[PDB]
Amino acid sequence: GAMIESSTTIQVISAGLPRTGTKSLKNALEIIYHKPCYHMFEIIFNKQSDIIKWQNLIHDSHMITTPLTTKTIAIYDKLKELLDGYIATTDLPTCGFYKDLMNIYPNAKVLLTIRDKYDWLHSLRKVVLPKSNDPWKLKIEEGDKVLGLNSDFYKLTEDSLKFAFQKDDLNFDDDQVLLECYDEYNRLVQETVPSDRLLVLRLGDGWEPLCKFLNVEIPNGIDYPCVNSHHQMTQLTEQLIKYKSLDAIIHMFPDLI
Ligand SMILES: Nc1ncnc2c1ncn2[C@@H]1O[C@H](COP(=O)(O)O)[C@@H](OP(=O)(O)O)[C@H]1O
Ligand SMILES: CCN(CC)CCNc1ccc(CO)c2sc3ccccc3c(=O)c12
Repeated sequence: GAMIESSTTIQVISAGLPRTGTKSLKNALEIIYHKPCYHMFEIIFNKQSDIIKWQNLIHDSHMITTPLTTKTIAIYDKLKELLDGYIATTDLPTCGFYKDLMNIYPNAKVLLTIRDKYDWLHSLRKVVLPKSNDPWKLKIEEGDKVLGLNSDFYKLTEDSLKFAFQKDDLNFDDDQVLLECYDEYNRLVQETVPSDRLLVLRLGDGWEPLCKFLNVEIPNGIDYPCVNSHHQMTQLTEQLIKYKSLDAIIHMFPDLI
């Protein structure tokens, strides 16, 4: 196809929860658009200084009104500022703001990444939210310290998930609670977003439906990304602990990071 000059603004809002292929999707959008896509990894590796800013936004987000009041404009401006220079959003903490992002970026299209709820839960427990008594939790915390992630990071991740599920009293150790929130969250996205503006991507769907939805060619000779498996994250955590730095090992994780 012909090459056209794309605007550096949010063009794709992905409402999918972590462990549904968000990092692969982030990489896929960057291959298409040649500009950055937001993700929790963007905070971890490039934008740790914005942790407090995401926290402040969540703190004020209860004051959002779905016309537009004056308090919502202030919140919307901080969201737009946080995303300046990016062409898409995926993952926490952005995903729970999908409805507000649709208002801020009226010409952006919306994606929902989904998968089997039990596969999701098991992936979540291995990587990002182990049960409190799971010994692997202590390894995650040790690797996090190597990356410079402290208590404010843990607050932001939890608070952003509570915001996405619209539930402050969240028993993170309760599998049935989490599964119920996952199903209700995905149902609400599909009920909320007009179907002309939504594409639901199940894990493994690949380039095709995404590229058709976005009116772009499939990137020639590039396989759709497959990164961030729970096995690969376990290796990343163990390698961070072993070497005590990211830069000692980053060349071993060329696409994940
Ligand atoms: N192209 C692809 N095909 C199949 N699964 C994929 C994929 N890209 C990512 N995944 C899976 O999506 C999960 C990562 O999601 P996220 O990046 O949102 O955390 C991992 O699940 P598992 O932990 O079950 O392996 C990973 O294996
Ligand atoms: C050594 C491993 N370290 C660094 C890589 C894990 C860093 N942690 C996270 C990474 C990515 C994501 C979402 O992509 C989440 S989401 C979430 C949601 C609720 C609670 C915690 C988390 C969470 O801790 C996390």
